[PDB]
Amino acid sequence: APQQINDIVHRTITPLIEQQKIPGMAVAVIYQGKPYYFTWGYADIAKKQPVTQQTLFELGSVSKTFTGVLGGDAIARGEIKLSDPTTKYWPELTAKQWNGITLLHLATYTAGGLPLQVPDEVKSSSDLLRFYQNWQPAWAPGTQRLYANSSIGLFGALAVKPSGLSFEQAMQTRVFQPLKLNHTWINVPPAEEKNYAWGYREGKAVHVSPGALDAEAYGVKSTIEDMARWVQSNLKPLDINEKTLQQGIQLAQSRYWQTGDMYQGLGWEMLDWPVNPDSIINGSDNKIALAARPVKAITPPTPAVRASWVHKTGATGGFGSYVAFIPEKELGIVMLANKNYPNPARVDAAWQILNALQ
Repeated sequence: APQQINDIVHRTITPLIEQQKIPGMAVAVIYQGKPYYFTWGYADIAKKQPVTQQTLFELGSVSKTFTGVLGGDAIARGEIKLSDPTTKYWPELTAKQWNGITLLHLATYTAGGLPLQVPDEVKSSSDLLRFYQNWQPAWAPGTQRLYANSSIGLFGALAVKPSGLSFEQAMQTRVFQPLKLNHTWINVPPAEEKNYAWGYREGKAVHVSPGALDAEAYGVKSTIEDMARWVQSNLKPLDINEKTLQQGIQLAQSRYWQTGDMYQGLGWEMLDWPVNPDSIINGSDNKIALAARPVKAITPPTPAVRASWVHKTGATGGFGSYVAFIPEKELGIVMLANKNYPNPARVDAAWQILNALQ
């Protein structure tokens, strides 16, 4: 642990924890490709369990990065194409508003106004069909971006259909296992419960509740070690031996749409490096991140740019996570916390750390 990294991380994260009253936090910095780990505070306040490198945190929407890469892997396998109509994989989806809505639109939140959340009322699979059949777009496909669990969540479910695997089985066998993410889970097994941190929301210990398309949109739990390895794999996909997964990673960092200075990937979001920190910091606030914005199609998509800030924020009711990396500098960070605290604080801290190391 070079003193520079120690000092930079501690000087930034200590005040963040104090200001945001975060109960527990783990941070990994990837510097010249190698990970360095830092932990603070409590996984479980009541039982006095500390955060360790083995603590599992809810990733919330950082999960979308795994879904985007798994979709990418399915494209690379020749199982799906992003240009395919959604109805090719869900023939029961016969309502006319779906004409012209492709898997690309689903993956990138550009289908025309699919809502942020699947309604809590949608419990059964027939409920889910009804919901999509009845949904009315506000906009033509590929014209506006509206960040949405119901959009990429459906992409993930459809993407694994030709494999015949459940979403969880496909994720395990095709992404987690080959990458040796052996402490990353969609459903935490009983053996790992001792490591599963509680999230804290208004002082109450909470875990994410089951919901439709949860696995696909926000349901991954992982350790800081596995998340560092996830960043390493995304920094350098060519080191990955499994050909379709290497390609999948590359596809997820391709640039499909532009809004303002951000580019939409599959799960990942990207900006040119060097970035303007106000732009990524203010841009991460849900006031902008969850807003409806016109998009410019990137025709054809630009392949993964190495000089990019690639990142994703994610939260559940009790957790707040952030991952960011810059391929061309072999530099990244993962910040996992068991409080959902404001995005701009996460991105500010990440930028202060990476900027100092870059």
